Amino acid sequence: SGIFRDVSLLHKPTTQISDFHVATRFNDDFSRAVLEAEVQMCGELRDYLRVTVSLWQGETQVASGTAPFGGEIIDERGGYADRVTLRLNVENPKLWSAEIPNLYRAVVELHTADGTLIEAEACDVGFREVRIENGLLLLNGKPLLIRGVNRHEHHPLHGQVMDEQTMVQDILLMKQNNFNAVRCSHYPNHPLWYTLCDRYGLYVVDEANIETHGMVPMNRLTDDPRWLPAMSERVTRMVQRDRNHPSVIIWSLGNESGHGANHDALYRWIKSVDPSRPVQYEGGGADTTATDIICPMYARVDEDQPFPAVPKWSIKKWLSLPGETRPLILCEYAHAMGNSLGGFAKYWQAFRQYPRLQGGFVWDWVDQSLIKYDENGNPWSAYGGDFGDTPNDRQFCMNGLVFADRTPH
Amino acid sequence: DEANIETHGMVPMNRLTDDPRWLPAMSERVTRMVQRDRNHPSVIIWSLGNESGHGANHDALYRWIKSVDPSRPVQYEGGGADTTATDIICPMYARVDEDQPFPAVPKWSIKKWLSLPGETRPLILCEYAHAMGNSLGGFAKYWQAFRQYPRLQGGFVWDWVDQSLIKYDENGNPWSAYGGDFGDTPNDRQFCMNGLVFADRTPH
Ligand SMILES: CC(C)S[C@@H]1O[C@H](CO)[C@H](O)[C@H](O)[C@H]1O
Ligand SMILES: [Mg+2]
Ligand SMILES: [Mg+2]
Ligand code: NA
Ligand code: NA
Ligand code: NA
Ligand code: NA
Repeated sequence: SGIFRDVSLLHKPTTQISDFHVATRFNDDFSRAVLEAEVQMCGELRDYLRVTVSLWQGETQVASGTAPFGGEIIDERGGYADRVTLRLNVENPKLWSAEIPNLYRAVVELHTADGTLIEAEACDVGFREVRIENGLLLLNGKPLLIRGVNRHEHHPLHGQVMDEQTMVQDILLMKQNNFNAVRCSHYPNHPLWYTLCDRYGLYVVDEANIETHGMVPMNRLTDDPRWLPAMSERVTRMVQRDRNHPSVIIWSLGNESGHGANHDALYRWIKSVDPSRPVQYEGGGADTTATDIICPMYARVDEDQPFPAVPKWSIKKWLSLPGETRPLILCEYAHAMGNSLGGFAKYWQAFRQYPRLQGGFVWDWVDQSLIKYDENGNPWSAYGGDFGDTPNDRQFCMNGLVFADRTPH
Repeated sequence: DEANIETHGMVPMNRLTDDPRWLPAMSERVTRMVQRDRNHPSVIIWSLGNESGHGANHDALYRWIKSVDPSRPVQYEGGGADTTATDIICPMYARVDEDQPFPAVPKWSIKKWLSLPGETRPLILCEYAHAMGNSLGGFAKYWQAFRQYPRLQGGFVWDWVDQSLIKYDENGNPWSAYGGDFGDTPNDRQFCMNGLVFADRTPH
């Protein structure tokens, strides 16, 4: 517990940009795109205000649009006089992918017609389309093969405080070891992570901070309307913060919280508000009405584990169950606890052979060991129970592909 | 129940079946079969024939039957085993786990076939486990898959009985003959004996 992420002060004008959404849509072959940016203001509207959204490629401005406030009519009472949407045509855009993380810069200016800037906001933009078609998760029209890993925010000295150096070290090691994607197990990450993933190129699953594993049954709270409010904020506020990052390609409703009606409602809320990314959720059997992707944890390649209610079918079999058509990407597989990863090649061989088996995210990146000191000042790696915590789950906290200090296993 | 239409030796295989001029002749082979056998409960599926590629004639005929007799699915393996003229994915000799990616007409592993993008039909091999001579190795691998996968609904082994013919020696003793033993040529030798049982019905 504690104040574990940054604290800042931000001084905005009273008439200000209060939110902005960037979307990119394409033609059939990706040779043309439209960048659409909805901008919202707070403060007093005045006829002289304008918003200009400019797109840059390096030091070169490639597109721009300017307009006064006042959105399209939306219903019988009119439109949002406090919003405006700018539409920029972009020819032959440089596409973003984990392989070639091409980025442009969008600058959003709140200014006056006669040229005075009130304030500006901005973001890096990656032109990419993510869609599921014919049962395949496609990026810029090509099917992905997710070489992913689950990554918790963990430091052996600092606990859950993340720093730039460490984040960078992790991405470099992931890329160095042929990973192309990461799942934010199991909560929104420090803001800087998204920026680094956008720039260095990794596909990200952004996941809401909701996990109720210890309830009995697991969906006790998630099926209760009384908890929909609290849950809703965990999902909505995550979307509101992270929706403009290109690295984020899939939203996740949380983890190990069974399957409750609250999941369904929240799944639908995201689909409505941001049609640009698939929504996944593993709870309740990995193939519920709240997920666009079959996303089991620890389902085996050839072997079925037919548990009641929530079976873990062999992944090859799952794909073809009567009426199923979704892509399958394991949210967690290959439990890297101690001397492990046995059978990893089995997964890969399957992923390569079956189009709809589009990979998975190993569990997990780094061991959650903590440093303790022996009377003599020499440090050693500690696990559950080592701080007098009890009950505890002993070494279950170390499941990484690398030791806490980033040395590889 | 299958129409007496097979044009395997044509080049390409659908040369005649894609030719409207052969539509009439093909049409009688399918329609007269349905008119004759449609009241038998044992018939559960109609087949448009065998190894005649995939031609427009097949499409027309597949529709004809669907129209006249909705009570039974229609299958046809030609042209890739999963064309628009078949309600059932019905490959011949597709393997359990191993793909055989022939151009145009691949034979995918049956487990993989079920789940190709957009695929949703059941899969029943029209022919599998070629029992020629000392054979049937790997039979159990099919069965294990059939039982594990709902949509893998089995198959028809190739085939029941050896097509050997009896000939008599100089001494008048009989003996089992195959391709080429009648002076026939060219011929395909022993390929005519692929059965689980001998021509006299003794089991292999
Ligand atoms: C030998 C292959 C090119 S054709 C193969 O020959 C078999 C021989 O018994 C059967 O006739 C099969 O139906 C046919 O596909
Ligand atoms: Mg314990
Ligand atoms: Mg010969
Ligand atoms: Na695949
Ligand atoms: Na763990
Ligand atoms: Na089956
Ligand atoms: Na034969």
